[PDB]
Amino acid sequence: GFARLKRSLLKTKENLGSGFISLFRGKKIDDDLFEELEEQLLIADVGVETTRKIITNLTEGASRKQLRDAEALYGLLKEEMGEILAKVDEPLNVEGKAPFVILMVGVNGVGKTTTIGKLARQFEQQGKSVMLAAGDTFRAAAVEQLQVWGQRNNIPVIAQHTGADSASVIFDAIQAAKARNIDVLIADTAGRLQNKSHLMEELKKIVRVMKKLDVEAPHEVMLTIDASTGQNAVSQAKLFHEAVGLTGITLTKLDGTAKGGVIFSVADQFGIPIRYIGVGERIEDLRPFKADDFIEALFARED
Amino acid sequence: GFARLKRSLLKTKENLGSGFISLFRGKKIDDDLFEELEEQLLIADVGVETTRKIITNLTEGASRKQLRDAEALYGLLKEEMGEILAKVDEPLNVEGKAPFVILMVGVNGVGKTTTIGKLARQFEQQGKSVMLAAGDTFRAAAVEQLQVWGQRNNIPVIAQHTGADSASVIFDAIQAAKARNIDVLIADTAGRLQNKSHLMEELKKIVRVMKKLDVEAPHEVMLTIDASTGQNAVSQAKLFHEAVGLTGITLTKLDGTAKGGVIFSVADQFGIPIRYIGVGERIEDLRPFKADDFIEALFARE
Ligand SMILES: COC(=O)c1cccc2[nH]ccc12
Ligand SMILES: COC(=O)c1cccc2[nH]ccc12
Ligand SMILES: COC(=O)c1cccc2[nH]ccc12
Ligand SMILES: COC(=O)c1cccc2[nH]ccc12
Ligand SMILES: [N+]
Ligand SMILES: [N+]
Ligand code: NA
Repeated sequence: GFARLKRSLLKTKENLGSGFISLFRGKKIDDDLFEELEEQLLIADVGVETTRKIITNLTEGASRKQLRDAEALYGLLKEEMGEILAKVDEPLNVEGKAPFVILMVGVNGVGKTTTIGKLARQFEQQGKSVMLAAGDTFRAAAVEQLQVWGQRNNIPVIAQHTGADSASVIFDAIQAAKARNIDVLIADTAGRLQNKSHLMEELKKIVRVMKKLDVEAPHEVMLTIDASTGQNAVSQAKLFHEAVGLTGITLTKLDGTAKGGVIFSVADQFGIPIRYIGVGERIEDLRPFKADDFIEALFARED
Repeated sequence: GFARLKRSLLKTKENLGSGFISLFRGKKIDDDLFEELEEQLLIADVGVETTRKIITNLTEGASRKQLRDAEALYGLLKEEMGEILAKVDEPLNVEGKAPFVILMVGVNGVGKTTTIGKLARQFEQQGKSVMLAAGDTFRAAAVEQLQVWGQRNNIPVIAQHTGADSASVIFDAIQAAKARNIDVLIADTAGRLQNKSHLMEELKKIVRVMKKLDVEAPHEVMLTIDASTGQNAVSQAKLFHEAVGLTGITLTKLDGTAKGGVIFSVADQFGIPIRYIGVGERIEDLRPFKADDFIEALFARE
C-alpha cells in the first residue's frame, strides 16, 4: 500500500518532496534560497534543464502570488513537480489484442530481464496468457536465463541458437502467439550500447519484420532504465528514444536510492508515458505508475 | 492519470463523464437520446435548471454541425460541463492580511469542523500563524472538541462559556488575533437546523460586530457543504448565500457518493468560487479545486 511506497522513497525524500521542508524553514524568499534549492534539485539528479524550468516557474509563481514565507514555496513546488509527472501518467493497457506485443528495449543490467518476468507474472495473475521472446540472441547466458525462468513459471519462451537473428526469433514468437491466441507477448532485445547506428538498425529491423505479421505490432515499445544509475538513465533514454519510437518507460530501483530525481528529468525531457516504477523486490513492487500517489508519497508530511 | 481522483469519483462516473459513453454507444441523435441524457443528468444531481441549460446548448450545438452519431455528443458535453466548472475555478488567497478572517458557515454534520482543522494545518504548513474562534457557542461538546484539537496541534482557540454570544467570542478572537500577529483567523459558527431565520440573524450580527474591529472582515465567507447530501447542498448554499454573502465554497465527501454531480448545480446556480473539494481523509485530501483536473478525471475513457 501507500505506506510501503512512502517507506521505499525515504532516501529520495531526504532531498526531494518532504526533504524540502528543512530547506525552507524560517528563510526569506530570495536568491540565496533559490540557489540552495537549485543545488538540492541538481544533486537529486533532476537535471539542469528540468531544474531550470522548476526554479523559473517557482520564482514567477512566488512573485505573482506575493508570497512572504519561504515555507509557502512547498505547495508551489509540489504542484510544479506534480505537473511534470502528470503529463506522462498514462497507464499501459494491454487488453484486447492477440497478442498485445511489448518490445522491451534498453541496456543490459538495468532490471530489463527482471521487469519482463514481473510483468509476465502480473499479466498472468490478471487472467491473461503470456509468451516471451528471447530476442537478445547473441548473449547465451541471458537467453538461457529467460528459458529457465519460463520453465519454472509455465510460460512459453521462444528462443533460437546463439547468434540467431533477433528479428526471426521475434517473428516466430508473434506467429506462435497468434496461433495460440496468446494475450500478451513480451519480446526481449539486445542491449549492447557501442554501435548506436547498429542499434537503430537492429531495432528498426525487428519492427519491420514484426509488421509482416501484424501492422499494429509492436503495440508498445518499452524502455527500461535504472533510477539508481542517475543521469546514465537519462542518456540511455535519449539514445533509445532517438533510436526507436518509444511509447512507454519503466524506471526500476527507485527504492533505496537518493537519486529518485531522475524520474522528473525523464518525464520532462521526453514526454513518454512512465508505465511502471520499481520500488522493491516483490512482483507487485513493480507498480503501475500513478503520478498522484508518487507525488503524495514524496511530499508526504506529518507536521 | 488522475487515478486517485477517479477513484474518489467512481460513483459519480457511473452517471456523468465516462458514464455517458455506454449511454451514447451506437445510438442516433434524436429526442429519445436527449431524453435519456436529461434523465441521467437529473439522476446525477445536476439539477433541473442546470440540466435544461446543458441540454439546450447541446441540442443546438448538435443541430448546427448536423451531427448524427450520439458518440459525437461526448466532446460537446465535456466542453459544456467544463465551462460550468471553470466559472468557479478560483483558489482562495489568504496572503497579506492581519489577520485574514475566514467566517465558516454551514449546517452541522457536513464536514465543516473537519475542514476548519485541515485548513488550519495547511496554513501552518505554509508558514502562517493560525487561530480558531469557537463560535458554535451553545454546543458544549463541539467547543471542547475544537479546544482539544487546538491543544494537540499548538493552535490557539478562542472560546467562552456555553451559551456565550457568538458575536462576542468572534470579536474577542479578532482582537486576540491582531495582538498576536495571527495571519489567518478561522471562525466557526452554529449550524443548527431548526429556526433557520434565527441562525441567519446571528450570522449577520457576527459580521456587523467584526466590522467594529476591521471593516474588511470577514475576508472570506466560506460555506461547507457535503456532496453526499445531493440537492440539500444546493438548498443550503441558497439559504446561507441569501443571509450573508458567500465568497467561497468547500464541497466535502466527494469520495464514496454517487451524487458528486451536485457540484455542477452548485457552480451553475450561484457562481461562487469552489475553493476546495474534500476527496478523502487526509489533510492533503482537502484539495484546492481545479476544474480541468476534475473534468479530466470525470470524462477520462481510461
Ligand atoms: C524476480 O526476479 C525475476 O523476475 C527474475 C529473476 C531471475 C531471472 C529472471 N528472468 C525473468 C525474470 C527473472
Ligand atoms: C523462418 O522465417 C523467419 O523466421 C523469418 C524471419 C524474418 C522475416 C521473415 N519473413 C518470412 C519469414 C521470416
Ligand atoms: C485533521 O482532521 C481534523 O480536522 C479534525 C479531526 C478530528 C477533530 C477535529 N477537530 C477539529 C478538526 C478536527
Ligand atoms: C466581549 O465582546 C465585546 O466586548 C464586544 C462584543 C460585541 C460588540 C462590542 N463592541 C465593543 C466590544 C464589544
Ligand atoms: N465552535
Ligand atoms: N461556548
Ligand atoms: Na499513470
